Amino acid sequence: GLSDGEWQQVLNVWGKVEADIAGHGQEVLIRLFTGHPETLEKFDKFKHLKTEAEMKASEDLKKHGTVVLTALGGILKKKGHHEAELKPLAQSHATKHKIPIKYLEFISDAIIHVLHSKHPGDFGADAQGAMTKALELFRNDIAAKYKELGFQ
Ligand code: HEM
Repeated sequence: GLSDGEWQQVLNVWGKVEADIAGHGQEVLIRLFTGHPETLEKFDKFKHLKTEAEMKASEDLKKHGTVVLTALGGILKKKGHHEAELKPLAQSHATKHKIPIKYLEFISDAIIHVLHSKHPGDFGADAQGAMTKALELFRNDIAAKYKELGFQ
């Protein structure tokens, strides 16, 4: 439950991401994989990446970063009205990719970390608060569908 002022901040911040969706998506995935290496095991096409240099040099990782952040962007632009957009993601991640909700927490914090990293002093406290709440909303709604499916 975000206010209009908070969604405004969210989409304001998202403008930063959209000026370089591939760069942002790349660094988010890298921060995830290096900060929580067990996450890497969920990707049959990234499990080969041992080193961070390999991650950085991988165009397919940047491609997936784009896919992920494009999907997230679409969801964020719905300002909470994302049932249609979210349900298939929740289903594919629960039943096909088998991604525990913990990993969604991991990538949420990673998004936060990357925005500070790429925009130091340009990602204010109010913007962090708004973005955090949005990612929590996202997670909580996924979490509801996970429960429904009985998935851990
Ligand atoms: C912001 C959170 C996320 C978003 C918006 C997102 C979005 C997507 C989308 C759009 C796809 C392709 C369509 C599909 O299979 O449903 C996908 C695939 C996939 N995702 Fe997620 N994802 C997120 C988080 C994660 C996390 C945290 C993990 C694992 C740690 C993960 C693991 C995977 C895997 C293994 C695939 C299939 C990759 C492939 O073989 O092409 N996702 N994701």
